[PDB]
Amino acid sequence: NLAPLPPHVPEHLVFDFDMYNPSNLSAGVQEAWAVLQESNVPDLVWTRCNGGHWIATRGQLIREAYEDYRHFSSECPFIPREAGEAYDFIPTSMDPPEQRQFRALANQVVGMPVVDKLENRIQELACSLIESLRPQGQCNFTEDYAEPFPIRIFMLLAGLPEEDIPHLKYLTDQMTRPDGSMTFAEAKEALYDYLIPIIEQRRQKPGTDAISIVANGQVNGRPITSDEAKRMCGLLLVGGLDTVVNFLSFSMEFLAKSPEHRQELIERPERIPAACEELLRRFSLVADGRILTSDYEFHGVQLKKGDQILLPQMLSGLDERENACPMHVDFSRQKVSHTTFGHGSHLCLGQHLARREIIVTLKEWLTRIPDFSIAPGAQIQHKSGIVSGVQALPLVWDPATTKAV
Ligand code: HEM
Ligand SMILES: CC1(C)[C@@H]2CC[C@@]1(C)C(=O)C2
Ligand SMILES: [K+]
Repeated sequence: NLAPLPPHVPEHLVFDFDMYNPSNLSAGVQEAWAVLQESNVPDLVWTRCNGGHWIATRGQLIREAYEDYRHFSSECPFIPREAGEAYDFIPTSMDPPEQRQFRALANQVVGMPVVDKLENRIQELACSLIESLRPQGQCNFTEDYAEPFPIRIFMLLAGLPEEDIPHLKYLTDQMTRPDGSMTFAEAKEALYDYLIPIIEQRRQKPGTDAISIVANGQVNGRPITSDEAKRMCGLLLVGGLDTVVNFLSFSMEFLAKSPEHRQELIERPERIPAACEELLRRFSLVADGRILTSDYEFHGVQLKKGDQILLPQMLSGLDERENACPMHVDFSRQKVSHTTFGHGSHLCLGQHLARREIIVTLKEWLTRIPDFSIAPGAQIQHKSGIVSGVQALPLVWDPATTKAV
C-alpha cells in the first residue's frame, strides 16, 4: 500500500518503487532497480511505498548526498522509518565527528592487517569446500558455498561457534530482507540478547577474537562501554553474515551463464582482481540511506527535515552517466566507477576482507571447476532489500572436466 503523498512532495516526482519487492524483480534485481534510470525518470523521485521516502537515482546525487553528512544524517539510515529509528549499530548510526573514533576501533578487527592474518585459513576453507563439491557434479551454491565460506570465516574471526549460524543468519536476514515474522527492532533485540552475555564474558576474560578486541577497546583513548561494544559487534555480525554471502551468488550465477567470461579468467588468471571489481560494479547489491537534518533544497527539490532518502549504493555503478553500457560485464573496462562499498565517511570497513574472499573464490573455483552451468530448468529468483540476494543457485557440471589440485 501507498502512504498518502505529503503536501511538500510534488506529484510529478512520484514513482512508487518498492525496494523490498520491485516490480521488475523477475528480470534480475539490478535490472529491477535500474528501471529508476529509464528515460523520463528524474534524478530524485518520491515513492509512496514503505511509508514514503525519496530515492536518488543517479550516481552524481548519490555521491553528493553521501559526502554531505550535515544535511543527510546516518542517524536513521534504513527504510522503513521504524527500522531506521531502531537502527543503532556503531559506527553506521553516527555522523562525524563522533563516528570516527569508533571506525578506528572497528578497523582493528576487520582491517587489512587482520585480513592478511586470515589469508591462509581463507584459502584452506575455500579449497576444502570446493574439493568436497568437485566429484559430486552439482551443488546448491547458496547453501553449499556462498553461505558457509564467508560465514565460517567471520565466526572464526569473532570466536563464535558455527552451530550458532542458523539462528544468527535468520536474525540478520530479518534486518535486511524481512520475511515479516520479525520487525527490525525485534531482530535487533534478539541479536543483542545473543551478544550481551558473550560481551560481558570477554570483558572479564579477554581473548584475541574480534568481540574481545572490540569489547576491551579504547576509543580516542577512553574505554568503550558495554553498550557501545554491543552496538559495534552487532554490526560486524550483520556485515559478516549478509554481504559477501549474497554477492558470491550473483557473481557465480553470472559465471555459470557466461562461458566466455569464465574462459577469459581461465586463460588469463592475472585478470581476476580486475574481474572482481567489474563484478562488484555490475552486481552491486546494497541500498541504504540517510535522514534530512533540516529543510534543504537539493537539485531543485525541496526536502523537509525528517524526510528519509534512499541513496542506493547499487545504482551509482549502473548509471550510464558513470559507465557506458553499464549492464555489460567487461573485465577490461578502463575506469570502473562504482559506490558498491559506499561513499564518504562510512566507506565499508570490511572491503579488504570482502575482496579477498571474492578473489580467493574466483581463483580456487575456476581452477578446480572451470566448466559449470545452471541446473537445467532452474528459474533463478532474486530477492530485494537493504542487501539484495539470490534465493537459490543450483549448479551442475561433469566431474570428468574438473581438476584436483
Ligand atoms: C560485498 C561485500 C560488502 C559490501 C557490498 C558492503 C557494503 C557496505 C556499504 C555500502 C557500507 C556503507 C553503508 C552506509 O554508508 O550506510 C558499508 C559499511 C560497513 N561495512 Fe561493509 N560491505 C561488504 C562487506 C563487509 C564485511 C565482510 C564486513 C565485516 C564483517 C563489513 C563491515 C562494514 C562495517 C563495520 C561498516 C560501517 C562503517 C561505518 O559506518 O563507518 N562489510 N559496507
Ligand atoms: C548497509 C550494510 C551493508 C552496512 C554493513 C552491513 C549493512 C546491512 C549495514 O547496516 C551497514
Ligand atoms: K536510529
